[PDB]
Amino acid sequence: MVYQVKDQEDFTKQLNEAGNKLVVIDFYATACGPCKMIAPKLEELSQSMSDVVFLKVDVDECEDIAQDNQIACMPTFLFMKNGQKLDSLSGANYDKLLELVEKNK
Amino acid sequence: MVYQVKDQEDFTKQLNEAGNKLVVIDFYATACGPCKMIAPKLEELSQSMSDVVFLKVDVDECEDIAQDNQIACMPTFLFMKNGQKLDSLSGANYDKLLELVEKNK
Repeated sequence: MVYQVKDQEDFTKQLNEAGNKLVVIDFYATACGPCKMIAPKLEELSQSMSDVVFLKVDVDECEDIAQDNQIACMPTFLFMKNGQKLDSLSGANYDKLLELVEKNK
Repeated sequence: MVYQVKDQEDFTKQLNEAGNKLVVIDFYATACGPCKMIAPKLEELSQSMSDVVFLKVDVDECEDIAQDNQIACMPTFLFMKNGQKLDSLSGANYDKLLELVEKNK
């Protein structure tokens, strides 16, 4: 499942739960075409990679976090581990998403 | 101004009319917050940099053009000159857009 981050303190909450695991955060928007296109594949990825934590952030609801992360288009995938930023992917490029999960898990 | 490309035939025509000028193409969508956010700044850029050709392509109307260019989120800026792809920018990052215009002008 892709758990939706409700706020900044729920955000930090989840990066701790994640412990040592790679964390993938989908920064998305409600009516966003590419976001809807990749969403089912991301759900599928979260169910097949149970040692990776998948989160999502509504940039309309969490402008705080989105601007903190200089999100410039949606979806943007942020890759994090132990609180550090490992990489980012701007856009719904499924194969690049797969490569980055493989590279960083 | 930022001229809206109507179809593939119009896209080729505008690229030809540009001669050897740099062409910057904004692939945008209607339901796209970041596209709206940068739209006025792109318009003002097209006025200041009158020796660069600025075009825009609505990816919902020109799906095959968007697919040909592997557009993965919006806005994406494609930089072209003499029929050659020079650069791509995924997202509404105004300072990056300025840097890439200067680099490729």
